[PDB]
Amino acid sequence: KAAAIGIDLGTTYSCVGVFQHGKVEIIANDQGNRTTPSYVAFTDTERLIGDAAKNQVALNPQNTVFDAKRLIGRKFGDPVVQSDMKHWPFQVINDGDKPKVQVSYKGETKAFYPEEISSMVLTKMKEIAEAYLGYPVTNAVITVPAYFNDSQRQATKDAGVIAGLNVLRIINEPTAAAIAYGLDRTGKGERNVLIFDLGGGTFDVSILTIDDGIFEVKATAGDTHLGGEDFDNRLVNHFVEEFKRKHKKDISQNKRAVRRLRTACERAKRTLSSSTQASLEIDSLFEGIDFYTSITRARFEELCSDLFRSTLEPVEKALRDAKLDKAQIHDLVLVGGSTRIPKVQKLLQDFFNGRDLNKSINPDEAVAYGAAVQAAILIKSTRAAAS
Ligand SMILES: OC[C@H]1C[C@@H](Nc2ncnc3cccc(OCc4ccccc4)c23)[C@H](O)[C@@H]1O
Ligand SMILES: [Cl-]
Repeated sequence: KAAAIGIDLGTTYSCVGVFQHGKVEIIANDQGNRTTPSYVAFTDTERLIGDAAKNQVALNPQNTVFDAKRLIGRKFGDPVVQSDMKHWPFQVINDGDKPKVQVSYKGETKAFYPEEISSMVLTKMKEIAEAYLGYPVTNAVITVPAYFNDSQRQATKDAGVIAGLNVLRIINEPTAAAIAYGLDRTGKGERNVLIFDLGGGTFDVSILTIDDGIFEVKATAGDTHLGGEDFDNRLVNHFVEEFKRKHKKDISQNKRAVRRLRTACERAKRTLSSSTQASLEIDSLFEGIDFYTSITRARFEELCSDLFRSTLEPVEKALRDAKLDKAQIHDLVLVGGSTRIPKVQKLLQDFFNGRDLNKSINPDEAVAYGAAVQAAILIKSTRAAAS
């Protein structure tokens, strides 16, 4: 039979779902993870995609590519492109005003278009889904941010085609989230939805009006450089400082020690979303000194207090652009793992005067969930048109 997948092709991570037997299934990668890093590493012997690629990033920063979504469908002259480049460890070259990522692969200089890199992350998703199902899967719905332009949408589709997928539809990330919560099935009238998407490196606020199951993007706001990784950095600086206080040694200049500490802060942070305390357990952090310490939710919330506050401004702007009051938003949808942070949920909840938030579906997987729902609907429709 004709099966179809839903793929959330995220900036930092990608997720893949399939609607089957009246239920959505989010497919774990061979490593068992329900999301896969949007990383592509070129080494001296092989092309690594997903976790394997991310794991060796410290070791091979120059030829490990991430953030291709920042560059997809963009011109090389784009201001965003020019700014973003200064912060990447891999080379970006200009070809016909089209950005290309130049790396070292099997001892040779090779350049790739952003859609080529994305096509590789989509192949990993196409494969992950085929490993689960037991047969090849090509029909797919791929999601993109609502603000994405036509050039950006075509490049994402181009990546899907290169990856060997028949792209059923390119649908907006916030639309997919609403679909996941079946907000396009509440019947007649207008339904105002606000999507609060906080990722690892981007923040997106989207307001949609769903009238008779039809979706309209009323406003889009956010920070392209704000997310989970900033909270991580706040923890890193707190702990670099703590180390100095405890041992009178500055570990900041040691690339390995700060990377190992960053890794530990990202894990401690996650633990904090579900518990009051989190303990770091780093063996021989710097100069053979183990770093076994603890942090509290309260202290973490303090180290990030201003950052959490900033999320609300984008929300206020979206309300103005959409010409709506706080009371006019029917549903609040959380997307992105960072929305698991209780302070963030509390801040959003307080802003909307105690309104319950849609958070039952995993925030990390809501988009892939909605995309898998749409893929099934479209595949059925395309097939039903045939016979
Ligand atoms: O690129 C994805 C974002 C989301 C962050 N995840 C989380 N942040 C805060 N609390 C969490 C609590 C439980 C689970 C989380 O995320 C798990 C995860 C890890 C990696 C990718 C997707 C989801 C959390 C993650 O650390 C990263 O900053
Ligand atoms: Cl699975």
